[PDB]
This record gives sequence, C-alpha cells and structure tokens, in this order.
Amino acid sequence: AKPIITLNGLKIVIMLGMLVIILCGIRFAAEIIVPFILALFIAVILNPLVQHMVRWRVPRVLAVSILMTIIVMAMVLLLAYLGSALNELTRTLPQYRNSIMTPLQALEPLLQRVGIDVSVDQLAHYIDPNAAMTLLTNLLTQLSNAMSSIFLLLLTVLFMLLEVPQLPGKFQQMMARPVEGMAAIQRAIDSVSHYLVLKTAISIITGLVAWAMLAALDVRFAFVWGLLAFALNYIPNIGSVLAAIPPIAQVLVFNGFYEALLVLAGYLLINLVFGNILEPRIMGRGLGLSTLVVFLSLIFWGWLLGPVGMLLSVPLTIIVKIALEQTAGGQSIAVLLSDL
Amino acid sequence: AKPIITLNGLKIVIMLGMLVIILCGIRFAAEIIVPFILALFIAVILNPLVQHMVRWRVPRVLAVSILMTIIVMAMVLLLAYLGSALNELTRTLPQYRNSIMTPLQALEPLLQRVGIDVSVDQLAHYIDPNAAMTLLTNLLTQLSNAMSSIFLLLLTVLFMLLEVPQLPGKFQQMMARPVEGMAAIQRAIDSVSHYLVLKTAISIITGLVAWAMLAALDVRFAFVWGLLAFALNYIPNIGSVLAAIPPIAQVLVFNGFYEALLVLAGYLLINLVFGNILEPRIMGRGLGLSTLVVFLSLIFWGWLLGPVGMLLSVPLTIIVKIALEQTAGGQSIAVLLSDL
Amino acid sequence: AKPIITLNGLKIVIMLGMLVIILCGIRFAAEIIVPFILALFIAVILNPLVQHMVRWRVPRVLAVSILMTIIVMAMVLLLAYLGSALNELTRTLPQYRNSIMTPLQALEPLLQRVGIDVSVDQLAHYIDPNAAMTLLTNLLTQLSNAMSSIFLLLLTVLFMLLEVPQLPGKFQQMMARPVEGMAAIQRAIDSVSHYLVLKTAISIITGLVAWAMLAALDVRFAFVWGLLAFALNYIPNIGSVLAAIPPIAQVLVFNGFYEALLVLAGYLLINLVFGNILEPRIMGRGLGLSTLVVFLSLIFWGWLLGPVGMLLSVPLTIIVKIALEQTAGGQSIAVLLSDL
Amino acid sequence: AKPIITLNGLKIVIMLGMLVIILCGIRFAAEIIVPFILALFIAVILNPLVQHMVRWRVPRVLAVSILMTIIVMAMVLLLAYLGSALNELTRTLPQYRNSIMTPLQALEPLLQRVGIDVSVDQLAHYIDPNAAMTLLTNLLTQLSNAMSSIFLLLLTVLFMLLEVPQLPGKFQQMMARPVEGMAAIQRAIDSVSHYLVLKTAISIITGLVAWAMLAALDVRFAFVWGLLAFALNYIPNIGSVLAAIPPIAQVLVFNGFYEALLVLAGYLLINLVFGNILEPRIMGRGLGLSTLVVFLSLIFWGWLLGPVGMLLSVPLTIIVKIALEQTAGGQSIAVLLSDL
Amino acid sequence: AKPIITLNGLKIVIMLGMLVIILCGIRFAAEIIVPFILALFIAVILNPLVQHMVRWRVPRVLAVSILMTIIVMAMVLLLAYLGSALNELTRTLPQYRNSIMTPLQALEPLLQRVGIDVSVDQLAHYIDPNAAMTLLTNLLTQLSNAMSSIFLLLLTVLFMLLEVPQLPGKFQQMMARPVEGMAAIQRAIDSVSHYLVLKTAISIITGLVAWAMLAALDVRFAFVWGLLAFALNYIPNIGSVLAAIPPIAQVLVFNGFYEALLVLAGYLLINLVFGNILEPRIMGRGLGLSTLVVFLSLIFWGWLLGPVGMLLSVPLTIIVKIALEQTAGGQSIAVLLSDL
Repeated sequence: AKPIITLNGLKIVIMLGMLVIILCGIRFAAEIIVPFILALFIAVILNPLVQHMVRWRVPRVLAVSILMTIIVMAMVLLLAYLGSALNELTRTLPQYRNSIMTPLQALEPLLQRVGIDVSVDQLAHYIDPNAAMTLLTNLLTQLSNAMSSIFLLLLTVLFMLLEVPQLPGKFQQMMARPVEGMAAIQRAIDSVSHYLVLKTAISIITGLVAWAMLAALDVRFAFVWGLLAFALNYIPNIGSVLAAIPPIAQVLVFNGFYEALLVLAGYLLINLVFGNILEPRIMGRGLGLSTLVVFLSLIFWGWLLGPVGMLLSVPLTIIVKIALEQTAGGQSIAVLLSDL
Repeated sequence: AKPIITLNGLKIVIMLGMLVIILCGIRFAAEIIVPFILALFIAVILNPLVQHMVRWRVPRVLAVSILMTIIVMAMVLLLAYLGSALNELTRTLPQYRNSIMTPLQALEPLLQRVGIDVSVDQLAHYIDPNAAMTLLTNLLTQLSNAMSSIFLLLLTVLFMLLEVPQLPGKFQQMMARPVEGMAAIQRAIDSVSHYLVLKTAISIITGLVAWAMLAALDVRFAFVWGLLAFALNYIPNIGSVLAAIPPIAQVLVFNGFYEALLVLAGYLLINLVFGNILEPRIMGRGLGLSTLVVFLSLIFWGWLLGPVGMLLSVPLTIIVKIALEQTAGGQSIAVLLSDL
Repeated sequence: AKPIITLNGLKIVIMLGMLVIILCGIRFAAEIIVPFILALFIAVILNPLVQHMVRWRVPRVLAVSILMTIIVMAMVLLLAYLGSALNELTRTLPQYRNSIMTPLQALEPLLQRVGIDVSVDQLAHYIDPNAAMTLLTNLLTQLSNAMSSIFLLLLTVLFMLLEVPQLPGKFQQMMARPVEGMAAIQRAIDSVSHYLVLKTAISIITGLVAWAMLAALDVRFAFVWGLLAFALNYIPNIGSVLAAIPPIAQVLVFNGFYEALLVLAGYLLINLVFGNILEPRIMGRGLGLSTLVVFLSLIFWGWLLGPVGMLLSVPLTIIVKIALEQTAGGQSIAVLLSDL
Repeated sequence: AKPIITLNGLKIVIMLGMLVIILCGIRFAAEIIVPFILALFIAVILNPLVQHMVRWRVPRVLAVSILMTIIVMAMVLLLAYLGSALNELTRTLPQYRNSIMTPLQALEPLLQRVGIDVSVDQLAHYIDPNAAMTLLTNLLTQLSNAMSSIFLLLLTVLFMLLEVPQLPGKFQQMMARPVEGMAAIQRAIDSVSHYLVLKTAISIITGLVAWAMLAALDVRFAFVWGLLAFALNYIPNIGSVLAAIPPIAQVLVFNGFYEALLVLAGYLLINLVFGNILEPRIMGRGLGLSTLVVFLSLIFWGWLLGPVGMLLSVPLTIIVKIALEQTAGGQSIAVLLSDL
Repeated sequence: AKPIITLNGLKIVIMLGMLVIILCGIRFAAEIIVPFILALFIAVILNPLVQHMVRWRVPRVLAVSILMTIIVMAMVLLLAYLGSALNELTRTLPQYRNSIMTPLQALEPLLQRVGIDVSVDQLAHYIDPNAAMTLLTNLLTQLSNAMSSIFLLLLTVLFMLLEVPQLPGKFQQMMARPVEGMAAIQRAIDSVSHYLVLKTAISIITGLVAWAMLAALDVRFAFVWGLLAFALNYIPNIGSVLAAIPPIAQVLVFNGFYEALLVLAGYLLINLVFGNILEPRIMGRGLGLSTLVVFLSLIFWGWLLGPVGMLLSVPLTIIVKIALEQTAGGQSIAVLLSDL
C-alpha cells in the first residue's frame, strides 16, 4: 500500500513489544512473584479447612494460628528428616552405580559392534549418578537456604488467611468488570480454587499410598519417594511417570527384577485408579490442558519463574486460560490452550 | 472477534508495560528516591515543631539551624553509643548461644524419635546466631558507611525546612488539578502529614517507655532495645511484635522464665494501651491499611526501594492510597487497599 | 512544517522501537525459542512418515513411540561414534599441519620478495589448525553438554507428534484471519512443510552419497564428513561448498593431488545433480531466497538465535517471507526478500 | 468507572515511562552528553571575548586559534602545578591529622560520659583524612587520565567557536517554533548565556581575591584553594560555603584560632560583597532557583551525568526551567522550580 | 492548561523514547551493523570498477571473483607487511622517546619557575609513548584477531557485488515512496555513491603521493605512514591534519628541523592541492557537512558503532542528512546539519 506501516501492524508490534517488556519484568521480579503466588495458592488450599474448622465454632484467628504452627513444625521436622535421609543417600550413591555399571561392561561386546564404551559410560553417568547429582544439588540447596524464605512464605500465608473474612466485602464493593472477570460471581478463581483443592487431595492420597506400599516392600527412603510422588503429582501426566522412576531404579539395582516389576505394577494401579478417580469423583470438567500445552507451560513457567515455577505452572496456566476465556478479543487463545 | 488485538487489550498491555518500566526506573534510581522521600518525611515531622517555635517569636532560619545542629549532634552521639554497645554484643554473643544450645541437646532424646539433631542444630543457629548475625551485619554497615549519606540527608532536610515558607504561595499560584489532588485544599498530604506526626509521637512514647521499663529490669542494652522498639513501631502490627522478641530472648537466656514473662507482660501492656491510645487520642480514622496490605507493601517497597524502603513503606503506601482514592478511574484500587 | 514530529514520523519510530524491543526479547529468550522452533521443524519432517505408518494400520501413539525410541538410540550411538572419531582427529591434527606447513617454507623465498613469513605462518595457523580448533571446540561442547538438552528437545518433538491429530479441529474451530494467514486453507505452513520435507530428503541423499563415495576412496572419518555434508546441505549454496572443503583438505594433505581432484569432481557431480534434481523433482517453485538474502539471514539468525540459529535460518526466513507475502502492508518487504 | 484504564491514566503513564527511558538514555550516553554540554557552555563563555577581539579588527579564525592555544597551554601548566601541589599535600596530610587528633583525646574524658572514643575516632577520620582522601582520589584521577579527554573537549570548543559566524543564518532560516522557543528572538539561550558570563566573571573575581588574600596570610596551597573557591562558586550558596572550609581547616590546624577567624572573616566579606555585587551589578533578575531546587538539581544531575554533572547542574537546570517556562502545558513545573 | 500532559508533549516524549530505544538497539547489534554497512560501502566503491570491466565484455561473476581474490590476497600481504613493520616500530619506540625526553630536561630550568617536571614528564609520556602505545594496541588487535572477521566482510562484499544485477528490477518493481526516498529515481544513494567514489579516488591519490614523497625523504615506515594518511583522509579536515603528525614526529626526532619543515611543507602542498582538486574536479556540491558537524558525527558514531564507526561516520552522516533532507517534517534537521 501507500504506507508500509499499517495501523494494524502498529497494534501487533506494540502488543508484542509490551508483552516482551512485561515478561522481562516478571523474570526480573521473580523473587517476589513466586512467593506471593505460592502463598496465594496455599491460602486457597487451606481456606476450606479453616472455614470448616470455623463451622465447629472455633475462633477464626485462633484456628489459623494453630494451623500455621502445625504446618511450620511439620515443615521443620520434615526438613530434618530430609537432611538425614538425603545425606545417607549421598554417601550410599556410587555402590549401586557400579552395580549397574557392570552390566554395561557385560553388554559391550555385541557381535559385530563398531562403537566405543566410554561415551556410553558417560551416558550411564548421566543415568544413575548425574541425575542423582542434580537432584542432590537442588534438594540440598533447598534444605540449606530455604528456611530463610519458607518462613517468609508461611508468614504471607498466615496474613492472607487472616484477612480473608473482610475480602468478600471488598470485592462486592468494587464492580470494575475486569476484576469480576478475574474473581467474582463470574467465577474465575472459584474455578482454580476447586481444581487446586481436588488435585491436592488426590496428590496427598497418591503420596501416602505410594509410601505405604513401598514400606510394604521394605525399600529404603520409602518416605522420600512418597513425598516425591506427591510433589510431582501436580503435573498431570508427566509428573507421575517421572516420579515413578527413582523407586524403580533403587529396587531394581538393589533387589532385582520380579520385585521391581511388582512395584511398577503398584504404581500403574495407583495412577490408573487416580486416572479413574480424579476425573469422576468431582471435577467432571477435567480442566482443559492438552498434554502438549502442559509440557510447554512447564518449560515456559519454569524458565521465567525459576524452578518452583515448574511446580506451580499448571495451576498458573489454568488461571491464564480461564481469564482469557471470557475476554472478548482473546477467546481464540483460550480455546487454543484447551483440549478436546 | 475479527481482530484479536482489541483496543482495550492495547490499553491494558500499555498500562502494564509502562508500569513495569516505571518500577525498573525507581528500582534503578533508588539511591536518590530513598533519601529524598525520607528527607521529605522528616521535614514533615519536624515542620510542626519549627512552626510552634516560630510562634515563640524566634527567627525561622535561626530556629531550623539550631534544630538541625541538635539533630546532627544527637545522631553522631547515638552512632558512637551504638558502636560501643554493638561491639559488646558481638563479642558477647556465643555464650548464651551455647546456653540455649544445651536444652536442645537435653530435649533431643524424645521417646520413639526418628529424626536427627544436626538439622535442628542449624535451625537453632538460625534462631540465636544467624538472625543476630544478619542484624549485626546490617547495623554495622549502617554505623560504618552511613555517615557519608546521613549528613547528605540531613542537609536535604535542612533545605526543605528552610524553603517551606514560600511553598504555599507556589502551590496557590498553580491550580493544575493533579497537583491539587496531590497536596492542596484537597488535602492529600495533610492526611499523611498528620498520620506521620501522630505515629511518630506514639513511637517515641513506646520507645522511651520500653527503655525505662527495661532499665527497671536491669537488662543489658536496654537503650538499644528501646531504640529498636521505636524504629519498628512504624510498621503497625508486625513491627511491635517483631521488636518485642530480642529483649525477651536476652532476658530468658540470661535470667530465666518468670522475669521474661513479666517483661513480655510489660510489652503487652505497652502495645495494648497504644493499641488503645493511638486510635482514640486523635486519628479516629485509623488510616485504612488492612494487615495483609501492610505486609505486602512491606515486602514490595522493601524489595524495590531497598531496606529502608521497608521502614518507610507504610507511609508511602498510605500516600499512594490517598492519591488513588480521588482519581476517578483508580478509585477501585484505592478501596481494594483499604480495610473494613 | 509547523510541527516537526509528523504523525508518520511517530509511526515509523514506534515500529522500529518496538521491533528492537522484540528482537531483544528473542535474543534474551533464545534458550526456549530455539529448542521449540527446532522441535517444531523436526515434528513437521517426521509427520509424513508417521502418517504413512498409520496408513499401514498402526496405532498412532505406538508408531510415534517406536519412532522416537529409534531416533534417540540413533542419536546416542552417533554421539558415541562422534566422540571416538573426534578424539582421534584431535590427537592426529598437528602432523599434517606440519606437512602443509613445509610447502609454505618452500614457497617463502619468492624472488624479489618484501614481506615476512611469521604472519603468513599465523594465516596458515588460521587455515589448518585454528578452523579445526574452532570446529573441535564447538562439536566437543555439543557432545559434552548437549545430551542434557537433546533429550528435552526429543521430548518436545514426541509431544507435538502425539498431539497433532487433534490440531486440525482446533485450527478449524478458530477463524482469526491472522492465524489463517499463518497456517490454514491459506497455506503458509504447508509451504514450509513441503520445503523442509524435500530439502531433508535431498540432504539425506547427499550425505549418504558423499559417505559412500568417500568410503570408496578409503579416507579417514568418511562418515563424519558425510554427516557434515548432510548438515550443511540445508544452507542452499554456501553450505555445500563449505562442507566440501575439509575432506578435500584431508585427502590432499595426506594422499596428494590427483585423488583430491577426483574427490572434488565427485562433490561437483553430487552438487550439480542435486542442483539438477532438487529443482525439477518436486518444488518447481524453487523457494525464493536470493543468495544474498540467504547469507544475510544466515548472519542475522545466527547472531540473535545463536549457532543453531544458523542451521535453521533458511527455513525460518522462508517462514517470515511467506507470512509477510500476504499481509497487505508488508508485501513490499516480502518481494524484497524474494529472488528473480 | 466502567473502564479502569482511563485515557488520562494512559497519558500520565506513557509520559512517565518515556521519561524514564530518556533518563536511562542520558545516563547511558553520559560520556558524550557531558563533554558536549560543557563544550557548549565554554563556547558561550568565550564567545563575547572573541567577538570583542574581532571588534579590534582581528581575523576570526586567527583570534579563536590563538585563544585556544592560550587556554590549552594554561591548562597543561595548571595540571603540572596541581600535580606538584597535590603530591606535596598527600605526603604532608597525616601530621596535622594527628595534631587535630590529640584534642579529641583531650576532650574524651567528659564528666559523666557513657560512649566510647573509637567511633568518634572514625568520625574524625571522616573529617580530616577521609574527605581529604576522597578529594585526593578524585583530583588525582583527573590529573592522571583527564588529559585524554580535556584535549578532546578543547577541540570541540574550538570547532564551535569557529562555526558560530554561520549559525545565525541557520537559525534565521528555520522557524520551527520549538527551536525559536529554545534559542531565537524568543531568547532562551541569551538568558542562560548572560547568566553564565556574569557568574563566571564573579567566580573569577572571587577566586583571584581569595588567592591574593590567602597569599597575604602566607598559607600553603593558597593558589589551589583559590582555584577551588573559583570552581565551587558556580553552585550559588552551597558552593562558596563548602569551598571556604579546607583553607579554614588548614589555617586552624597549623597556625591557630585568631588567624583562622580573620581568614573566615575575609571569606565572609568576599561572599557578602559578592552577595551584594552579583545581584545589583547586572542580572537584576537573580535567576530564579530556590536554594532547595539548587541542592536537588545538584544531587540529580550529579547522579545521572556523573561528577562534572554537579558542576554544570545549575546552568543546566536554568536551561530546563527557561525552556519549560514558555511551553503552554509545562509552565506549572517552571513556576514550581522558580523562587519567590 | 487543564491537563498538563499535552498531546504534543506525548508526541515529543514518544519520539525521544523510541529514538533512545533504537540507539540502544544499534549499539547492542553493532557487530552486525558495522560489517554490513562497511560491506555495503565497499560494494558501492567497487561497483563502478566491476561495471567498467563488464564493459570490456568480461563475465560478471568471473570479474567479481577475480577482483575479490585480488583484494583478499592484497589484504593478507598487507597484514604481513604491517605485522613486520609494527613489531619493528614497537621494539624501536623508546629510543627517540628518550631523545625527545632530553630537551624537556633542558627546558625545565625556566627562570623564575614554580612548577615541577614529573607531571610534564607524564604529559610527554602522553605525547610520544602513550599515543604510540594506544595506536600499537589498536593496530595489533586488528592484525591479531581481524582475520576472523575481514574474511567474513569480504564474503559479504562478494555476495553483494554478485547480486547487484538483479537489484534494479527489484527496486523498480517496488514503489513504496519511503524506499524511493532512500534510493531510486529520487537519488539518495547515488548521492552518497558518487561521494564515496570521488573521496576514495582522492584518498588513494593522497596516500600514494605521501608514500612516494616520504620514500624520496628516506624515512622509515614510509609505507605505513602513507597507508595511515590514506585511511585518515576520509575524515575531511581533522583526518589529514591528524595523519600528518606521526611522520613529522619521526622525522624531527630522528633527523632534525629543516627536513621536518620540508616534509610538513609537502603535506601542506598535498592537502591544499587536494583542498583544490577535490572540490573542482567533480562534486562541485562539496557535500554539506560543517566542520563542527563532522567532528560531532565522528564522536557520535564512534561512540555507538565502535572504532570503525569513526572511519565510516562521515559517509553515514551524509546518508542520514540526505534521507532527512526530503522528508517533509524533518527537513529542519537536515538543513541544521548542512554547511553554508
């Protein structure tokens, strides 16, 4: 045309440029956004419990206070247990590394082979040691420095729970159609709140069941593996499969094959019954994240929000999808994120 | 719709992008914004005093000059006293650290226990030493390098106090409805000014009372604890509770339990009477910051404006709330920050 | 004119400023954009294969699963082979470096010469060692750290292939004229998809033919040179010429002149027949990138997207050209990128 | 209202965001902006001299050439003199540091004292050594590396002076109401030009008078103190007071009290007569910078433009005030910067 | 007015903010912009030669190929010659440094002197050694690492020359009034192209003449000084004067005064005849850069585009001036850059 800079071109480019600026803003302010978001989600999870406890005619402030003391004591105790178990695992690591190393040496002389062993040696180093080394580093930096920030986060959660009673009056007194599209009678947090409550119930059930079954199969670190399964259950399909690995690795490299197969059968039973109780119990909607979008959101949020961004990705992407579902212009993106 | 980039979408994204830019601007220029804001608040605090001293028929410039000399001499003397007391505390620290360490060893052999001690050892390190170590570092960097900037800040305060007499003519001669919404007959600084004056009066009273009562209970560093209580009294509910801790820790770990309980009772008396004189004396408005918003503003301002941003957060959030209270579009946010 | 800031001036400057912001956004988020784009292209390449395998009445998920296992095993094996061959080349390097060094000493005493040898010594260092040193460094950092990200990329490819079946319903259910200009009945990915499929077929043919012919001429690292020719065949005219060099260097510096000439004749035959089968077999369009634009896009993408950006430049520039071809305002740029 | 993002809100936020961007631009390009601005001011200062010398029927180019040679030779000689005197001061420093240290020890045993001496020892270290140490560092980095850039700046000044004759034709031939508001018949540089000329005349007079009087009181570094007084005379009220200190310190710590009082009386005489000749001689306007705004502009410009930004702050703020004085929208800010 | 944020204010601030963004974009992407721009200019220079060679009925591709081989061989040989000569100069440096040092010692005892020698010693260190040291560093980093990028740049030049034949069809087929204002029948590159061709012819003549005359005066590094004169001839008035210095320094410090005066007379003859052949031969326009603007553009471009930005500044500023000459709004800036 006569001008090359079409006004629609300007709209597109301004939108993209300002989105880039916003993302660099979030990536830069991650150390607030992450604790605040996570505190918000924990508050959402714990609010039904506190509300029911109020239904037992218990003072609100008293209830939340005792609940927070319970939670913080449990976290401190769990940090101690994790420190002991983790150190034991660190000092026990290389023995079964060599135990699984030996079959590689056995299988190296394939008839009419052309490659070398040392590179596959490094790949095995990736398999047993290196992934264990990275998990070691991440978890140990957690138990080392986290207590400086876990306390802060719990404080934030306490304040949110305390102030919840006055919040409905504040939303009611403030129409502002954007905010009613975020969380009001036009429920766009009650959607995510229910999902979080149900998913956390399921994850607790899965973690406890896995821990109990592992104890029934007398494997070491049964509790840590149960915790890991619980934590990873939040990522819908990748998380459970990824969590099922380390126990299988331990049981196979220590005990053998038949028991490892039985343990994997146990995990399959767990994840199928909870592939068959999560959907029909409540949340028949089956909140619409296609597996691809789950993985992509995982990578995305974990890249800008940092590691814990990975843990809270899926709830956060659900939030974004719900918010853009009702916006007039953006409904296209919202249906793009959905599943069918 | 036919276009995905709705004009309202552009408005939202431009507003958010430009807010991100502004915040990165403030975070980047913190070393001016902080001293300037703090000098402004100190000038507001000291203006009534100077004005009353003028009412005693004292020259304005003379009055402010003598007052600033008084203030700077007091600050230098207090820095010296703080240096001596702080060094004494540093060299006295670990003894009662071990004194409180021993009961942990006593309580470790809980019947049917499963955890370890070393992690709880590190948690105690967090409790007595580490928090003391961080307070040590922060206060010592203050007394070390602050005198380069405290003098600058006092100079700024002096200039503001000097120029105040001509300011009303300048505001009067300049309608500019935004500025009258910031500070004019449409009072939006006289709101914050009165809050600061009253809160500082209360904080001085609390600090002096705590110092006197601690002296009546012959604890070491009674003056430093009084100063700390005064400084932390600015954060309404978190500050007093957080300030009440270190004296309780010292008295319990040195003397014992009954006297520590008496001291905590004294703090409760102080903070309840000033939970019962702050509101009814003057400022029946009880400037509307919900406790959650207080904590969030604390975290926010302390994150971008740096540490002293935490100290001046609450006045600053009050300023923002008042300014956005009367703006037509933004009144929703203003009611969101309020309390009920 | 009366104002200097013409509105058209604002449009131009806003467009340019926001483009700069976007580019700094991509350059900053390269570690996602690159794996995601590359996974998208690999998925496009492999989709016809999986679809044909489905035509053999094979389950979709089963087909993609087995194909991905095949691919990952092949990559691991190839990494091992590359490690061995690369280490052998590293420890063999300097001998023929000196072998080609000696003719420089022979040719230094040109009659009536004026220069020195040491600078030309450094130029030869650039020729045989240094370029080999840089290739060494790049390839070795690949085989060293890549396995952390190659697995991630393959995972992404697997997810895309898995979700493809539901995608057409999602595009169909979403008109949004921009998206139909990107990939719909208004084909702007089916254009790039076909180009990628055909170019990859040609590149595989070229790589295998070069490997076989080099084996027929019993040169060392025949397989590595075949792989390098395949990889560089993606850059249309520069890539093949640049890839033809290292084998010629090796054969000349080890064996001699006549055999090197025969090998170069073989490469000429390959690149002329595939300068004569690429065009007429299919893709009679001969996707319109003028050689200059090919080189410039190479430099550009390789500068912001990093090294692998160079490899995927040409497909990516084709994408941009196709997208801007149909846009009303930008068709000028699209014809500028074309060839005639 | 129905939308929260009021259009006025967008205007405010866009203005602030773009101002932040501009300031980050200037802060980033300081190493050009500062020499260019300073060269412009020096050219303005020297233009009347060159023009008068032309009135003596001297060739323009010849006049400016000889004047620039004079200036550069004087700067080189002054750098040498400064190097010698500065090194002498550096090696003489600590003796009178201890001389003034001893009275602190004498005054430490105040009756009924509570503090320590070591912190006040560090405060004295701030007083005599540290401020001298910082002045040492700044001046020495000047005399060390400045000659690389002083020559560049003088070159720029020479070019501006050379090209001035053709400039009026260029402004005349270019209406562009913004530029006539910057410098034209609507004088907004002739305002600053006259201020600079008069202030520099006054500063030269003050520097020479102080140097002569100090020589009459046979103090060491009389010339350096005269230079420092001249340089600091540019900041209207803070500068002279700050410059009067180091000579007083030297004379008191070496000689004693009565002579120091006489010297301070001499400075008071100088600064009162030039608080009584600057205003009435010419520039009865008394360019309107309230002392607070002087100090704030000092801090501001010195923060973004770097140290020499402090020296050229006041002229620069005068420029900004004059420019925004006549702009229709911004006249409010202009009256805000003024004095009354 | 009622609003302070005038719409014109927004236009000004948006223009300035986006210009700052663009400049930070160029400063950030300098390592592409510089080689691309420089390759474009070299292609423009060499295009007439190739076109004339085509007029001799020589194949276009063959002609450009042989010309590029010639150029690259000449560059490699010149790099070698430069390495040898530069190393010789480095190891010869300090002897005449001391030779010129001794007259400073002779001239130190000026009657009734007050300064010291050591600072003037450092100034002489600036004169003979330091400037030589900086030139050493810059040139040596060139001959060291440049060959990695010089080859790249020559490749770019080759591609541009190759593709030129099809370019006129592409511009013809694309009206887009902006592009015709950049380079079309509305010539705004044919303006710069002719300037570059003529200026390069003049610079070659000057370099060769200076080299020949220096050889006639048997000074060392006559060729290097000729090259330096050629390179600096691109900056119109500063460049020749700055280039004339090092030969004068060498001849004076080695040989003496009369021969140095003769050499300076030779340079004056050269630069006056080419101050008297450049203008009247062709380019009677005398492309309008006032000397001040030349210097300012030098500083500017050299600051953002880096060192070689200084070399290509003047052509680049000419380009900008020509482009903004015909734009309706910006013609004011274009006349501001001109000369009269």
